Amino acid sequence: KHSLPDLPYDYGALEPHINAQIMQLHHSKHHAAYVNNLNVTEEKYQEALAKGDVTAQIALQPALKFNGGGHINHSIFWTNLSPNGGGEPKGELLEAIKRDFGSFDKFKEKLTAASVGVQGSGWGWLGFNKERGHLQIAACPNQDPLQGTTGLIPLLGIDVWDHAYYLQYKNVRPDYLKAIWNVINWENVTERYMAC
Amino acid sequence: KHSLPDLPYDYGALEPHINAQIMQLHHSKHHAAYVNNLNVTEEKYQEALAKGDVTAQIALQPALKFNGGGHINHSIFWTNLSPNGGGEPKGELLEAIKRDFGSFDKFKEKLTAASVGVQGSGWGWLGFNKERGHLQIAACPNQDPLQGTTGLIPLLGIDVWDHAYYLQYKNVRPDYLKAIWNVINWENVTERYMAC
Amino acid sequence: KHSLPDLPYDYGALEPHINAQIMQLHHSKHHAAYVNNLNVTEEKYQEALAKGDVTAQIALQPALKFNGGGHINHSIFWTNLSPNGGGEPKGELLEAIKRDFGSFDKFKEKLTAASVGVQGSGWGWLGFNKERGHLQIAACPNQDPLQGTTGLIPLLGIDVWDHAYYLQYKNVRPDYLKAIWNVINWENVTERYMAC
Amino acid sequence: KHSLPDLPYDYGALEPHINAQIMQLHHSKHHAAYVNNLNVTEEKYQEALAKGDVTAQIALQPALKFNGGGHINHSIFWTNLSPNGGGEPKGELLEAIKRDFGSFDKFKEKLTAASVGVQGSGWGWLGFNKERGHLQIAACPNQDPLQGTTGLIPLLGIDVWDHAYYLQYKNVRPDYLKAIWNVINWENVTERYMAC
Ligand SMILES: [Mn+2]
Ligand SMILES: [Mn+2]
Ligand SMILES: [Mn+2]
Ligand SMILES: [Mn+2]
Repeated sequence: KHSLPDLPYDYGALEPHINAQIMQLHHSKHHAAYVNNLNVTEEKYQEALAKGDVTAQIALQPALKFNGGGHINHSIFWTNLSPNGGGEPKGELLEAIKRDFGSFDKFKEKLTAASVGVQGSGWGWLGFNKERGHLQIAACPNQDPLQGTTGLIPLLGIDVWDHAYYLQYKNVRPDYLKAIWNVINWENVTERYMAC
Repeated sequence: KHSLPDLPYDYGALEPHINAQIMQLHHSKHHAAYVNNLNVTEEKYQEALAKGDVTAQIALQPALKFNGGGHINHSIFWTNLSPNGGGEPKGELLEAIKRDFGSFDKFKEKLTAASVGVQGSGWGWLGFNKERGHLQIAACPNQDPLQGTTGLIPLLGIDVWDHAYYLQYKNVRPDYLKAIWNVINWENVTERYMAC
Repeated sequence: KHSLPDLPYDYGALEPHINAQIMQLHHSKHHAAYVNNLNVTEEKYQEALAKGDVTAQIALQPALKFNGGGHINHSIFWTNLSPNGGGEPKGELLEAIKRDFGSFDKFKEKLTAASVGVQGSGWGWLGFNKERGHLQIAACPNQDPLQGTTGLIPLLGIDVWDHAYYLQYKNVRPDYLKAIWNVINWENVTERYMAC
Repeated sequence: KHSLPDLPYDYGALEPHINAQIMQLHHSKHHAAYVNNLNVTEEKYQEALAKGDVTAQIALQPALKFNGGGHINHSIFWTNLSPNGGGEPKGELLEAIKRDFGSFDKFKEKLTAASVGVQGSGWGWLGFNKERGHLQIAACPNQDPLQGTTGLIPLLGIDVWDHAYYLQYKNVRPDYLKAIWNVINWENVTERYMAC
């Protein structure tokens, strides 16, 4: 059984960068739905698997990836943000960024370009490539999780689904990206990085 | 050269079903961007084609489909709505619907299910299948146009991208679908149907 | 657990339309591989599912659909062929065909066109639309199974992967299609149809 | 206008690694088809573009990518092979390889794994990442060209469509991969690399 994780702060904690209304809808409505739908889908899949019903297993793939991915992506997202975030990262994460992207500002531009360039709904990802041993930026459509579809280990995710910024920034996705840098929890990104 | 078409009514004409703010953003910002980006992309494609640069032609495919599709989809959408719409269609369109879906209410359920079931951004379409000679419902991802990708002739389109309802209905997509039936321009759908 | 099904005839029973070498490789090598990889994939999915590992489940989807689909498609294919097949169908099936495609000739023309037009590897399908209650033609890429991805019930499948004809007909897919009509088991197709 | 390129050697020059029959069919039949269909598709796209027909342009995308990609991929492939090829690369290329993949052996191991793992028809590519300045391995489905869809610059391509080996190696793709290393034109690969 999967559960909706509690937010590490108060819905209004990210203001004025991300207003309380968005945080509340995004977490208590959108994320909750994914978790609920995921549990329903997993139960159906278990039955199909027990019966060896391959057709049913393949028919359920879209619902599982969408809801399972929705749950995974958001759980990481909440930990990537903090009312005490912002600024730049330090330690070896910082040097990894300089080494792989040239500079922190260059990295920001790269991830911002990837995020803003998503057609429709999606996510912009900084991830870690275990095979090559370096940082890598990637964009994923809809709710397709980073690791499950690309193999990259997620470090920092940026949700560019409209439900993440439209109420406040409307059609100006770049304004949203500009504001989010102020609440990035770099200690969390560093932990995730040191883990892999 | 492609142009942003004028709306056949006043931004506030669809209230209280679709508020003026959404209509204004959707038309003057979102649709305008698609048209502008389409013209820029078409010009690049013409140059690539003149030079026989196949790589450049393939690299531009996503931008052309997204913006070209955005322009096509919305141009039809505006004509599908009307402050004097609502109710049910009459004439042979109505009997085609009864014949292919059983009843008008059944048709509404079918198209509503298709529209609400879109994962991420997309469109719900009632179209005409010229090969088989009957009505057909289809859902398209993001801005993928109906005819260009499926061959079906579009009759009525329902935009389920968040920029079409979120400001007003938030995460409750079903409430939006419920309201839109009140402003469907059936005379336009009938014209499109009689044309094919 | 899934098993490679035994054939209702010997490998050379369909000559000269489809030679023995192709039948032997297709069944003992290609289908066998799918069955083996499918068993391994379900095994892993069972472990991932028991541990609630959503990432692992999503990572396994491509393999499950490809090998699971391979097993489903070929299992049906073998029954669709017969050393004493060929000719035309009779009864309700022949009636449904004339009604949905005009005539047996047009149906054949349509299925052939759908099969030859597949870009790369895939399958051409005559299917049954349970929702609309009519016959329908569809093409699927690689091993994507008909019912699992489109909802249509499979009645007759034409494998257009190179391993189904290349040794005998080389690049001339049209010659392959022309020949296969001589070994279609209409009795089995009729059976599948009546079950709808 | 696009033309079928003449080969720098005769069809049987690569034996016994790749037999003459395969080379003849692959070049005079498969590549020829792509070139012919590509010319027809560009012709139609030019008409659609002049009339501002966005629907037609989008409908033509699948054909342009498939045949255009087919032409691009095979044109490069022929230059990647040589009757006096084989062995290992030298100079900067060999340096870059060891640096990005540990050693020539690991690189070979990686490219082989990527090529054999392709589900259905496709290509395994050694490419150059102009943005990151390092070598990269990638696999592409059907005829999707490397640069047009991933941005990577192609250096070496391995065609894993059945029409490239089936007549000789049947279902044993690994045997095909093992053999092709004996006819790789490292001189041409080095040339493409130095051009970056
Ligand atoms: Mn979200
Ligand atoms: Mn819209
Ligand atoms: Mn097969
Ligand atoms: Mn080839």
